[PDB]
Amino acid sequence: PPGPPGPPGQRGERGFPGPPGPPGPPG
Amino acid sequence: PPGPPGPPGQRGERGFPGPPGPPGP
Amino acid sequence: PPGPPGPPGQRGERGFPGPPGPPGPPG
Repeated sequence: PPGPPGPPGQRGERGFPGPPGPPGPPG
Repeated sequence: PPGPPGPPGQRGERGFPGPPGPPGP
Repeated sequence: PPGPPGPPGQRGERGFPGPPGPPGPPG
């Protein structure tokens, strides 16, 4: 018979960091 | 015969927050 | 006997990009 199904793939790499935050409050 | 390929891996974890924004005008 | 185990799954896709950072410092 056909062999067992292969093991599940590894979890992908972590996503990239997000964009810079909103500009600070005007003094 | 060999088994079929395993399922694709889960999507990676979401990235970390970005850096603090630029200083006030 | 049953065949050899299947190939491993492909590694997952990269995660989604992160959220925006905190708001900037004041003036």
